[PDB]
Amino acid sequence: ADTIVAVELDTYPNPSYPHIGIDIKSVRSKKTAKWNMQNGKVGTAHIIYNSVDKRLSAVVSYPNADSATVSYDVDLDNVLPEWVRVGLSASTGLYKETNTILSWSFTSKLKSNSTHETNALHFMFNQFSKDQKDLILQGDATTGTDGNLELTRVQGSSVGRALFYAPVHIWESSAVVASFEATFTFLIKSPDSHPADGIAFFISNIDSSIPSGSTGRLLGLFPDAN
Amino acid sequence: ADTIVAVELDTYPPSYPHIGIDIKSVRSKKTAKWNMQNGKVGTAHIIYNSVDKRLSAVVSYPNADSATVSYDVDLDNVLPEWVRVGLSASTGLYKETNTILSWSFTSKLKSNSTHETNALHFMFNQFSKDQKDLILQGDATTGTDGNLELTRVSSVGRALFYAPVHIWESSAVVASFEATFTFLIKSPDSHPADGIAFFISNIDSSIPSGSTGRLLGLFPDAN
Amino acid sequence: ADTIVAVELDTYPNPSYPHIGIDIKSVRSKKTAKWNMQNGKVGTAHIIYNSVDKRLSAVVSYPNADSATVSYDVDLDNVLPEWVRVGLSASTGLYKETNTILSWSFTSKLKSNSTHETNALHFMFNQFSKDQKDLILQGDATTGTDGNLELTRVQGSSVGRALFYAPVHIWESSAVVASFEATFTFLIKSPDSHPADGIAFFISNIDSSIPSGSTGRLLGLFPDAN
Amino acid sequence: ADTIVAVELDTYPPSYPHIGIDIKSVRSKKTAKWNMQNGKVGTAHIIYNSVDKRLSAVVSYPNADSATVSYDVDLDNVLPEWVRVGLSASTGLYKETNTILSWSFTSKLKSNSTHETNALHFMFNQFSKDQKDLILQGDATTGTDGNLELTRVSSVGRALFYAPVHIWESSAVVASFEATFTFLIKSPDSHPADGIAFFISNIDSSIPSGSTGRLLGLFPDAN
Ligand SMILES: [Mn+2]
Ligand SMILES: [Mn+2]
Ligand SMILES: [Mn+2]
Ligand SMILES: [Mn+2]
Ligand SMILES: [Mn+2]
Ligand SMILES: [Mn+2]
Ligand SMILES: [Mn+2]
Ligand SMILES: [Mn+2]
Repeated sequence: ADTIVAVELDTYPNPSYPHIGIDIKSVRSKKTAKWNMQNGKVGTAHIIYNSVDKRLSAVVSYPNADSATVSYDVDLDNVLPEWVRVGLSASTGLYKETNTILSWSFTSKLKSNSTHETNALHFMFNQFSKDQKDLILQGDATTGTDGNLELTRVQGSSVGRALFYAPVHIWESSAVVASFEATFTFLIKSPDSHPADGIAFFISNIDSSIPSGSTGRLLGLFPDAN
Repeated sequence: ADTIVAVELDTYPPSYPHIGIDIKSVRSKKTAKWNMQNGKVGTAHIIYNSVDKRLSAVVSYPNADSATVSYDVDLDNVLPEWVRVGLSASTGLYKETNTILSWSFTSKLKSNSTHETNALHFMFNQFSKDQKDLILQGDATTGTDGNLELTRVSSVGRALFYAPVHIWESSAVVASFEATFTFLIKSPDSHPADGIAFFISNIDSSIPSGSTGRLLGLFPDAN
Repeated sequence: ADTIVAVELDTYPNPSYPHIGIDIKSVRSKKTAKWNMQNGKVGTAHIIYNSVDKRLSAVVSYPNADSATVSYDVDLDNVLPEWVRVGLSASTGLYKETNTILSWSFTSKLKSNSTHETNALHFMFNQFSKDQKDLILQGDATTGTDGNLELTRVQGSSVGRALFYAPVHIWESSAVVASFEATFTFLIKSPDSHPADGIAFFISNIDSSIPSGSTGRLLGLFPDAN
Repeated sequence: ADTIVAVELDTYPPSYPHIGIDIKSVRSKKTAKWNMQNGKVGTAHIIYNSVDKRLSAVVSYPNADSATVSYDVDLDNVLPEWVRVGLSASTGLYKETNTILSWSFTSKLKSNSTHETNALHFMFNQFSKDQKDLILQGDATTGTDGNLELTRVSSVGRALFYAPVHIWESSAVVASFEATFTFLIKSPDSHPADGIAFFISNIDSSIPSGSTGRLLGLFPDAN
């Protein structure tokens, strides 16, 4: 299977409450935190990591609201391949709901032992268009809808994904400090008062694709909840 | 053929080394005298913005001269909406190298609405053996000293960034890009025929047949 | 007097219409363009310059609207001192109105002839606070009001200014390419249908202060319309 | 006294050269063994973010070792809201230099609302004679090779950035900073007593009386 490191936001029953979690190759989060999923409101996720601290951290917030944060000491050099692809995933249950990404930005940096040796990548979407050639859209994912990214069909069990086209060089054996930082504003709107949903920022192998039966709780990242 | 907009640095015998702006033709739309310094590391600065509709480049060497060349052009009319950026190089009958020590790019689409910036930005300061985010064409290679060797070390090589770039948009108030790269042309011969170039092309541009020498690996014919 | 290079947006009668203009040491713009001042709506100004082109350019736009642009070939090396301070200015006439700056960002870069020799400065305000120590507030200018910058009193003839604390190194004799880029979102709200107002992004000597009698058409930048 | 948070690199005889994190005291809260390489250019990387509340530094030399030292600390409780950042240095009885070749900083305040980022970012790659955006204290100077000479070329010098920095805010979901600088300590003596440090202090911090030698120009007494 694919190598997945993710930061999911799910409201599925399958802890008995909405949470934010850090998944290292398994849907069974290595660490979680209570999340107050606010239907209709726009939320913001901040994911960060640096090779010095070897600590992955995320923070989800809503305006005038709470903020769920979850960290996990992990050396991605041991988990992920050298070259990866980053993305966003989403899955819907039996509920009518949307997983709209309003914005998305990423920054990766490899700093070598030598002088002025920085290597970086940085994309920043604040408006998706109909023909977004720099995004690999998988599943029921689409663009252009209000200049937004619709991960799940805009709905009865839907799984969508959107990874950036260019492969990302997460780590290097010669780097003194490698680090990344992602951010995205979402909006989960559902008519139902308590929908089962799930978004996630994931890092995977350059050729990761939706596993068969990765629906619902599997977030489109895992083929089974092993 | 492919749609090419380039900023070349050639020493192929106007009757002298120059820096030029090519719009779909190897016959530069505008040039400037360039003092090609063999062995020394040079720096190219290419810039453009939709407001000014003026493409400009500046090549310099440390403690040296600086050739600059600008050209009023609306790339919205020349280039497709989605492109791929890159570096090209070709050698003549001479023993020489076209080593890219560094390369960075920045593209920005600013919409009419509030806080609506879209951007892309890569920065190579050290190329590795397996550079998956670069499409290497021709005799181009990586890892050699953590550098990019465009030509074989009559050679022709290319290196384009993997992700397609969104140069323009009909809804943007201001689109702009900025590239920079440090080169080093070393040749045993005192007066070699060489040529590097920063080019913007269609996402699927490939080395045209017979685009050797003066054609810079960008054009199939000068006519 | 002070050395002023500015990009003003005025609706004063004193051409016979609202315009956007480039001022080089004189209130009498060196170049202007028709501006459709939209009362109540938030506008965005984009000012840019680079030593290669020696061309100053500005672009003002409103959402779903028009866009006034004005350029002017000028070598700031000959006009401005090496070290300057950047800022925003505003003045009100006999009208009740506001000059609210919602955001402001600047980027200055000095690139030398040598390798990897970039020098830069970059600030970005998206929310002003009550105690904004990194801003020199002159005139009736204030902060904190909604986390915004109120240039003119929030009004019967008011002149305010706000310059960044750190001096900016615009040019250098040893640089191959110097360049700057500023952006700011404004909002001019007036009860009157046709108010006389004026905002401006200005570059001046590190110790520039509101000239005596620089009210109204003088934009708080010039002591007299010479 | 002033409020000082610093990341020092001293060779003043623990009984060996080290890299340390000082929170209001010269007696480091955490240290690590540092192989001070005389003559060679080193690079310090200091980072911090409000989520992790962990200050970390990493010092390296080309083709060399790398000393790293981290310390869990909430700067919201230590530092004032508005500060000034800088570099400090002190020499012992030895003939030596404390040359800063480059220096860059980035501070970011991200609010709970949408697209609410506030940032500051300076980047010196070449200091000039009249560097108006730097507050030079002590024997500190600029222009020498387009470099920053902290100590006299028992010296003590400092260089803080002019604009006050807004480290934290009560309304921010995530605040963070990142500094980097390349130094070069050259000494004729094989084992000199020296010390550089990146420090964060109150906007009006000045060299304390008798903050020489081991005190790094930051503290008036070690007690
Ligand atoms: Mn879960
Ligand atoms: Mn590892
Ligand atoms: Mn030519
Ligand atoms: Mn056009
Ligand atoms: Mn006017
Ligand atoms: Mn000049
Ligand atoms: Mn110590
Ligand atoms: Mn605190």
